[PDB]
Amino acid sequence: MTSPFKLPDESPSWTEWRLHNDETQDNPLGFKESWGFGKVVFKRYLRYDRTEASLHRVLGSWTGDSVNYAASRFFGFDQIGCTYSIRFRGVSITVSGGSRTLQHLCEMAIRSKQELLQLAP
Amino acid sequence: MTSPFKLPDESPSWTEWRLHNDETQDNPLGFKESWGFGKVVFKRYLRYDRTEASLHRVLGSWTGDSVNYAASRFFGFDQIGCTYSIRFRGVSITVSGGSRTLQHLCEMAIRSKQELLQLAP
RNA sequence: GCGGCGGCGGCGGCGGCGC
RNA sequence: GCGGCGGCGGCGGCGGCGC
Repeated sequence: MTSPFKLPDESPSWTEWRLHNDETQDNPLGFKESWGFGKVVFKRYLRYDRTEASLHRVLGSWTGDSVNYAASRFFGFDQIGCTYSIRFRGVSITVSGGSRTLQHLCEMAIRSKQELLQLAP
Repeated sequence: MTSPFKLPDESPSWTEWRLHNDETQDNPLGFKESWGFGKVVFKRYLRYDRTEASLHRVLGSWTGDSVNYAASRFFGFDQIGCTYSIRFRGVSITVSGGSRTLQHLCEMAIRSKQELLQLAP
């Protein structure tokens, strides 16, 4: 299937996660995000260290155009449900609606992402 | 039960909603929001016409302090799930997490509300 | 971090019924 | 707008199992 994401997954192995735990969510290795279209879900764990360079990098993981290319594989006459989810430091935000509204869903999803990743410590 | 909201509900009757439909979501009468703490959910339909005065009014419907007073009725040793939901013009945003994180949940909820209600037409 | 599992609650599509 | 209903899929608590 063609993914909505433009960066690959970065999930930590079990060992890497333990080591990180032993040496320090709040300062997790990163955040989790996902895009769902009908019954298909695409998922990413991305490293994030709360700097400006890193924020810039992880905001590039999807665009309205990558999301639309991916989602449109699953479109037809009827509307399907589309959902964006992100979780970081104990907070989950889900942006959801029908595919007819995807352009607005992407606009609110990107804003939600930015705000959550910049949440005051 | 003590509500997290500081404005009363404004749900339209069936007739008022029909009339509004016949004379004009996109330009709905308002938006729907809700606060959930464990298994109890409080809900509001509030009128909103996309002006600055109206935005100011509906942003007063809850505060971090009203939410905390309401939610704390349901607190104890274990953590419970807390969720804020809002829907406007075909887009739903849910902000969710545990009660230990309520202060952050309120910060992201208020930002999500503002952004959604100001969504470019 | 990943994969089951059991409860509880919410959210989005879709179809349909009542007011 | 409100109240059922049937599917499908996500999400959050909680408990627990595997790597």
